[PDB]
Amino acid sequence: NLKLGFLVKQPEEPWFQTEWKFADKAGKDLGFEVIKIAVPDGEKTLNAIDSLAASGAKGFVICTPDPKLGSAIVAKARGYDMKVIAVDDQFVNAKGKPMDTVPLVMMAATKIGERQGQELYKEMQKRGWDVKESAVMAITANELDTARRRTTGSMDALKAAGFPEKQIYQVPTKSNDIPGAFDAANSMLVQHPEVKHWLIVGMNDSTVLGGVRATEGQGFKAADIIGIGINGVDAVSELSKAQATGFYGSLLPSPDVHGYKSSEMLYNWVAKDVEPPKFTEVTDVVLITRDNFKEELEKKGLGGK
Ligand SMILES: C[C@H]1O[C@H](O)[C@H](O)[C@@H](O)[C@H]1O
Repeated sequence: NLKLGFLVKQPEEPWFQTEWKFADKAGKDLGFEVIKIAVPDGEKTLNAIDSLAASGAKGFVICTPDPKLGSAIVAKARGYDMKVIAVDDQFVNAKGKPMDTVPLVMMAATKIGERQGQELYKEMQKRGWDVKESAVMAITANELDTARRRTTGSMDALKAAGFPEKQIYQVPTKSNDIPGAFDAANSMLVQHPEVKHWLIVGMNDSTVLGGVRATEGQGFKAADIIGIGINGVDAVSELSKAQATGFYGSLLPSPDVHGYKSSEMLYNWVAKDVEPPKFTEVTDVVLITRDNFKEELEKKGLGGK
């Protein structure tokens, strides 16, 4: 044999490499081979399905590079008698409305974004920054629902703790990566010279990291910057550095659970026509910082660091 695909939009992120590793484990346990394909754009996405069909795969797990390709992915898979489960990014129709009929495995995005804002606030308090010279830089990808629900949950948590609404600045990024976030943050930074300390809000580690690299390029030292990412496994190189930076820590969800559990449920669907729940929300989360990242990853089975 049974072949299943595991398609991810960004193979460069440790987040997806970890889903790939745990899907392989599910394969070993249940007796199936996992075909690992990178689908960074819509065209590679449709061509990879064709490719899956030529290898005899019976279904695939996918994290789409664009939620709007949902209809087409479903259409091509139905054509090849393949089942599909989405992992992390939900499929939406042309109008941006959720395609509720494709089983989805994903993190509790709002809750994790809210924890990000609660932890930003906490560290800010511990540093004693004066709120009057502080501000939040929120790097958003609003067209991606999962991303939007994390950055909105984070801004909402900050506003709820008392961070002044008018000191929250949003800036859209063109790409969910360091270069995109960098660009975005750099453009906001020169517009606010009055700010002496920044909170950086981003849906994932790469976005917060681009934001931190920009603050360093504008003269901010690490004590005046607080950024907390989301993914965990993606921030290990940052947290491993000799010196501390404005990247304080990351919220470690469960990519191991997403890789193994979406592969297992696919397998059960394809091999026993056992229908997966439509929605699996994983609430797992732990704050990893320079002080505990090695222990927390080893405790989750993601050894090395
Ligand atoms: C949970 C995942 O959500 C999206 O797909 C992000 O782009 C990934 O980096 C990861 O944070």
